[PDB]
Amino acid sequence: TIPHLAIDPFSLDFFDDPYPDQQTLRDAGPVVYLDKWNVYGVARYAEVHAVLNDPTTFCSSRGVGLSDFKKEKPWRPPSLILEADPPAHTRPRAVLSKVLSPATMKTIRDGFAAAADAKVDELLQRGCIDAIADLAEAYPLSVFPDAMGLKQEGREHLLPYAGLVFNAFGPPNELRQTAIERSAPHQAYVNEQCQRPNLAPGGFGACIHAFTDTGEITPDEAPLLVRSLLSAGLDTTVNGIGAAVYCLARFPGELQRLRSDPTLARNAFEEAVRFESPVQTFFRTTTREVELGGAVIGEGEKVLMFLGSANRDPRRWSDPDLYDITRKTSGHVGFGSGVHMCVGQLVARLEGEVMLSALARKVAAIDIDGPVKRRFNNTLRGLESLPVKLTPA
Ligand code: HEM
Ligand SMILES: COc1ccc(C(=O)O)cc1
Ligand SMILES: [Cl-]
Repeated sequence: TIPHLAIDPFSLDFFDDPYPDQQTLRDAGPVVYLDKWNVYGVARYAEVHAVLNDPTTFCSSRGVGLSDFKKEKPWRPPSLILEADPPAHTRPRAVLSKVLSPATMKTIRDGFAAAADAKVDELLQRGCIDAIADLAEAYPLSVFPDAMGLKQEGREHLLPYAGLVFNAFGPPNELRQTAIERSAPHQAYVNEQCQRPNLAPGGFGACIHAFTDTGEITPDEAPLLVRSLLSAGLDTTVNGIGAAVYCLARFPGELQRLRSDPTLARNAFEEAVRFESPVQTFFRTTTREVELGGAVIGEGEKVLMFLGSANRDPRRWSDPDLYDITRKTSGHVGFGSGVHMCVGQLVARLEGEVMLSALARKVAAIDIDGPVKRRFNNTLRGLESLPVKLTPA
C-alpha cells in the first residue's frame, strides 16, 4: 500500500530539477514513504493543506525539520513561535502579529516604495546587472535591516545566518553538517543584535522589546522573538523577489501585462511565491494515530509536507506550471496556512509589490544574459546569480 520512493528531496540533483520528482511524489499516492530518510511524505495540495490546518494532530513543537525534538536535542534553542503549538504559541504569535500588522506596514510603505524606485532607476543606469546580488538581495538588505533597527556593522552575517537556519531543517546531509560546523560567528552576531540596547528606537526589534514593559513577554523571550525575525525575515523575501524577477524574465508576455496594468504588482508577486515556492518544505509530527490519505499513521511520526509541490499540484491548479499574474492565488501554501501561516507575510508582500510596481513603471524588458547559477539549500529554493539586461521604458 504506502508506496516507497528512492527520491532524495534534499539532494543536489533534486534541487537542480525538482519538477519530474515532484510529479512522481504526487502521483505515487497521497502519502509516500521516503526510503532515503525513513519518513512519510505528502506532496498533493489536499493532504498538505489538511495537515497545516490541523495543528492539534500535526504539531510543530517536536520540530518542523526532520529532527524530532522529543528524541534529539534541537540544534539551537527552539523558536518560541515556529516550534511551538497552541496554546504556548498563541501569545508570542499575537505579539509578532502586532509588530508586523497592516497598521505598521502603512507607516513604512512610502520609504520602502521610494527605496525600490531609486534602486530600479540606479540599475537602469548600469543596464547589465545581477538580478540576485543587485536586486533580490540588495533591495531587502537596503530596507529590512533598517526597518528592524539593526546597526550597520555585521550585516554580512544576515544571509549566511538564514542559510544556516534553513539548512538546519533538513536531514543530516552535507549541506546541514557544513552549515552547523560553521555556525558560531553567525549565531554570535545575531545573539548580540537581538539584545535591547542594540535595536534602534521605532524599528521592529525595539517594538518587540517594548512588550517586556507591560509584561506581555519576558526579558528572556524578547531576544528570541527578535531572533525569529532575523532567521526568517530576509532570505525568504530575497528568494521571493528573486523568483518574481526570474518569472518576469522567463515569461516576457506576463511582464508586458504587468507594464500594461501595474496594479497587478501585488498579485504578480503572490503568483511568483506560488510558482517557485521559496520555502519548499516543512515537517510536522503526529500527536495521535490519524488517518492521512487513507492510511492510518501512528502517533509520533514525522510527515514531510512538500509546499512547492502542493502549489504546483494539477488536482488543484489549472496549468500549474505557467506563471500567470492574474491567477486566483488565494489558497496557495507558499506562506503556509492556518495558525502558523507566515506572520511576516505583510512585510514580504510590501517589498514584493513595491519592487514589482517600480519594475512595471520603469522597465520595458528583462532579458537573461549570462549563466544562471542555482543556490542549494535544504529548505529554500532560489538562485545565486541571475545576470540580466534591463531595458528602460
Ligand atoms: C516570500 C517570503 C516568505 C515566505 C515564502 C515565507 C514562508 C513561510 C512559511 C511557509 C511559513 C509557515 C511555517 C510553518 O507552517 O511551520 C512561515 C512562517 C513564519 N514566517 Fe514567513 N515567509 C516569508 C517572509 C517572511 C518575513 C518577511 C518574515 C518577518 C519579517 C517572516 C517571519 C516568519 C515567522 C516568524 C514565521 C513563524 C510563524 C508561526 O509559526 O506562527 N516570514 N513563513
Ligand atoms: C519560515 O521560516 C522560518 C524560519 C525560522 C523561524 C523562527 O526562527 O521563528 C520562523 C520561520
Ligand atoms: Cl541561533
